[PDB]
Amino acid sequence: GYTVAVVGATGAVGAQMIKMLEESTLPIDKIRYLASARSAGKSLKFKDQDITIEETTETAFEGVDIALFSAGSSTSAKYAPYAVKAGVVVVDNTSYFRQNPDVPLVVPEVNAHALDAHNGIIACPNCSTIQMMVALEPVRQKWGLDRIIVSTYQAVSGAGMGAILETQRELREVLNDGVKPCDLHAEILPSGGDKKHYPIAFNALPQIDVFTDNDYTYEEMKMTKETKKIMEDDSIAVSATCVRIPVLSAHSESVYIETKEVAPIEEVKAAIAAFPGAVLEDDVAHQIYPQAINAVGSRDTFVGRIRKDLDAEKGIHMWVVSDNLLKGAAWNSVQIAETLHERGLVRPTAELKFELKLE
Amino acid sequence: GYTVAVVGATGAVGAQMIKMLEESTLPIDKIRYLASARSAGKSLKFKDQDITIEETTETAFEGVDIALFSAGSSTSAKYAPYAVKAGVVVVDNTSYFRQNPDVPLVVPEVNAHALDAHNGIIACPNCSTIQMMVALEPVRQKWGLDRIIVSTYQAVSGAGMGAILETQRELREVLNDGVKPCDLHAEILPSGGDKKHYPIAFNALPQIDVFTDNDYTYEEMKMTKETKKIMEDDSIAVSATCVRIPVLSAHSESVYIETKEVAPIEEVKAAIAAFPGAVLEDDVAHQIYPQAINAVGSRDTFVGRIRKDLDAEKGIHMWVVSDNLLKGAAWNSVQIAETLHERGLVRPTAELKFELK
Ligand SMILES: NC(=O)c1ccc[n+]([C@@H]2O[C@H](COP(=O)([O-])OP(=O)(O)OC[C@H]3O[C@@H](n4cnc5c(N)ncnc54)[C@H](OP(=O)(O)O)[C@@H]3O)[C@@H](O)[C@H]2O)c1
Ligand SMILES: NC(=O)c1ccc[n+]([C@@H]2O[C@H](COP(=O)([O-])OP(=O)(O)OC[C@H]3O[C@@H](n4cnc5c(N)ncnc54)[C@H](OP(=O)(O)O)[C@@H]3O)[C@@H](O)[C@H]2O)c1
Ligand SMILES: Nc1cc(C(=O)O)ccc1C(=O)O
Ligand code: NA
Repeated sequence: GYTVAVVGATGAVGAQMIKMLEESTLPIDKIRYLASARSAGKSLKFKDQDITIEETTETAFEGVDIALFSAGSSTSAKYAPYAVKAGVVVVDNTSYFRQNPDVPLVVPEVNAHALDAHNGIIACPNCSTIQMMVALEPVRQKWGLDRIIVSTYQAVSGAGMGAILETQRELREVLNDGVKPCDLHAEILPSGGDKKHYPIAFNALPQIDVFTDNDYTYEEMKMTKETKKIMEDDSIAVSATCVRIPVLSAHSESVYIETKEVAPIEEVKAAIAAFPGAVLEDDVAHQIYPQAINAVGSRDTFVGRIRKDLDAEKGIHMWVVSDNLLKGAAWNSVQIAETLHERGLVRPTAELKFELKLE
Repeated sequence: GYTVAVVGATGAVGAQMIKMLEESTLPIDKIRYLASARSAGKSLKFKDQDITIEETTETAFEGVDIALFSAGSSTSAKYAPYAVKAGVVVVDNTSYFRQNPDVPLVVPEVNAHALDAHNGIIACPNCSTIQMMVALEPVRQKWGLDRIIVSTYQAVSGAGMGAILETQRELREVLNDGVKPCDLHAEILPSGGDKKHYPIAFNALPQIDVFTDNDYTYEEMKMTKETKKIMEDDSIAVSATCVRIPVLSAHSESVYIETKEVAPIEEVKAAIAAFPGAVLEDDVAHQIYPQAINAVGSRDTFVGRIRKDLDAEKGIHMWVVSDNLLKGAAWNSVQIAETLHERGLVRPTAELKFELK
């Protein structure tokens, strides 16, 4: 079996990494939980076992076979290259390594083939990108993709445990204390790192991550760039609007595509139904469509409201929902580790291709 | 001055109709509040005066100059034609008369000219359409519009007083009693009249109104058909996805357009800023963009996140927010009434074009 380390074990994604590993088929001989100095020495369960949390350091990875990182980009930048140097295979949930040509950016149902040539780091894409890829890959395979326009409806757990707590607190102040949403004080959302913070309670914030120099946010540009890499087609036009709404878990997306060939809607429904990891929930006569509250706790990606554009011959609209902590993060990561195991790819990488940041 | 009647005075829109009338310049000599039989006899304020609510009937409109209807499509279908026969000018918030070619479908900043030929009924468009029209008209004027794709983020007050209470109760049950959202009981949302009801707490429901034959909902199809009528151009391609989210007041919209000619983004921002009823809130360097919570209580429509598409030469994205009970309903109606006053259009219609009953 394997020694598996979870880096960022105490966070929103980490708690789901634990759950997904507890439910995994991976043969695990030893579990280690790593986080910051803040959590070092505390205890968390793995099944019935008590695991002492360790501070993440450059020397923490000896004997580790697989390390799952979900502790922020700076933590992956600082420590994943040392883990690789030590002989680990890293599955990274952060954005840091996603666009590195030496790093596979993987959704196992879409581009598992990319895992074979890994160099010790496999990156999980952005949560909003992953579920979109599950929905759209079966369509691309049969009718091609020319462009995508997507507007997202993103849950706050996307921004971490602090953001969940902020949202719950804000809602309680409004609903129990009678505070006006405009009078709420926020510390984290829309973006922990940015300069100004706004209430999410009873609001919709059209900012996820920070702004880039083209006036799209980093979240929007990640959807664009990650789609192109995952589908191995730079010619797919993708523009996004990413919005935070008052949902704790599960992202929803209004997705418009134009295909290369006309894709009959009944065939599109069938293709998605048949695609691993995607579930068709589309029966408007009985008001059946994906819903965030129904998707929570499931590894599947749910697709419905599928219909042709009213004017563009090759245009199709749909609604895509998945638990952003599961398929959008921890489940994609554990699924990657399981796929690495299936393919005999859990072993050290001889040549280091990633800069060491702590020399 | 005028005798003004508010039909549906007790509802979500009705309450805001009262507020907009209280704050109006309209010369009002007499105000009357009308609702259903179960509200008759109750008292409701107009400024400091106490107004006794009356039951809406076929005979209730004698001596009324202007009637603002916000009491459900059934109530407008039933009583609006009797109001017209009685010499009233009706401004209707319902969907009932919107697609009747004898009825102007008006956003005053966009198509006030359509008021001149009214036949006693003027229809207010759907809330989600109105704010989109305010944002897009200044762009259309300068560079034209080829197509629109919109995804909405609609507040629960759009579905009436009951939907607000249901939303608040559901959120309390989750936050205070630890109920899982998927286990909540719902009676109204997504659509009061439809067969099944779902929780909105911590959810996003991609259904507003009921489904039509083409698998778009009536709300989505209204955005399509109403846009074409208001902008007087059936060639504009419009497809919508309309979604309810856990917001009490103010609708937000992610709007994509392609113009007929390339519209430089700085000029687009300037054109929107200069357009009556639209306010530019777009300064990403300081994280400035329209927000539902900031728009509540304002008659203005706020536009930001304006940026060109990453690939389509003529494509532009933006974010549009307005209070759905104000510009989306009660303010659009009162603004129509003020515009009718300005234009000398508050008078009986000689020829009746609307079937009684
Ligand atoms: N949430 C999502 O839907 C989502 C989806 C895809 C990807 N991701 C990515 O996954 C990562 C984790 O996000 P989250 O939502 O789980 O955040 P979170 O709840 O705020 O948790 C952050 C975690 O990072 C750890 N950490 C912080 N600084 C550290 C350091 N210097 N060394 C080691 N550990 C450190 C924290 O440990 P302490 O408790 O000791 O502070 C905690 O375990 C982020 O990079 C995020 O971009 C998140
Ligand atoms: N809410 C919005 O953002 C929005 C936007 C645009 C248009 N609209 C339209 O405006 C209308 C009202 O919506 P709302 O949200 O204000 O609904 P609401 O809160 O449920 O209020 C319904 C109102 O209609 C009255 N009513 C019901 N049946 C009646 C009858 N038979 N005769 C006279 N009055 C009757 C009710 O009076 P009682 O109290 O006596 O029952 C109440 O005043 C609807 O047609 C809706 O489509 C709403
Ligand atoms: N800003 C984010 C970035 C990522 C990522 O790229 O890992 C995941 C979630 C969020 C969020 O805040 O919802
Ligand atoms: Na203006």
